[PDB]
Amino acid sequence: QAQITGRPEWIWLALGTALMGLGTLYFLVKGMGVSDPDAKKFYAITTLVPAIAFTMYLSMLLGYGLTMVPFGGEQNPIYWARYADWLFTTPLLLLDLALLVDADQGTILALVGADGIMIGTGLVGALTKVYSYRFVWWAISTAAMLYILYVLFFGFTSKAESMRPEVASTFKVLRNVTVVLWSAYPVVWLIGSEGAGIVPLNIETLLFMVLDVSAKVGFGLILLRSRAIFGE
Ligand SMILES: *C/C=C(C)/C=C/C=C(C)/C=C/C1=C(C)CCCC1(C)C
Repeated sequence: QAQITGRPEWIWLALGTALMGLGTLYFLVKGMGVSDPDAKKFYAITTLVPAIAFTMYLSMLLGYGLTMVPFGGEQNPIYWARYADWLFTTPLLLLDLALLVDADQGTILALVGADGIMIGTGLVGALTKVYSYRFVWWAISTAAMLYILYVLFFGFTSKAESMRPEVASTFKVLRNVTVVLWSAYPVVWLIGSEGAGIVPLNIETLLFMVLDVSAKVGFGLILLRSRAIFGE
């Protein structure tokens, strides 16, 4: 019965793998030249996030990143490999924006640590047997998310507006893309296999695939095609 997996969403997973991989190879066979030590950081950071995502999407495709969790009434398919990805992916995405706005080490740590809680709490939620409690973890995860998005929006903007026109402009486009994409994750989770079965794992997988590739490669293509602070 149970929210069928290991087979339907294979195309989505495979397609995720393809885009992440090509996006990786792209950022690689583009960062060939790049002298500027500042620009060097952005290329490095932004190339690892596709590579992490490639590794993890492969595991889901090949089955390894799938597991079964007892909840609600049945044997529920869960892709923990998402949290393995996101654990390192989402802090690096933050580090790009931190570096771009030259944020204080204080905020950076507060940020990365908070992101740590967001994903960790998410995984605890995803694997929690007791149905009712999954939403306790979702709420906490969403609090960690909205905190991060707050400092990005109401914080990092002001600091950005004081940099260079290019930096303020570039940060803002990214800030927009980030706030929007990130805010989708708790929604698609809550309606998906992982929470209330409004929407099947099949669509849950597809939504996350589109969101993920946008938040890795789409995000990266805004950044690595602009003036990356002093550098290019
Ligand atoms: C490339 C992947 C990205 C940018 C992933 C972002 C992930 C989040 C913003 C996750 C948020 C979550 C919630 C707020 C609730 C349920 C648990 C999470 C981790 C899925």
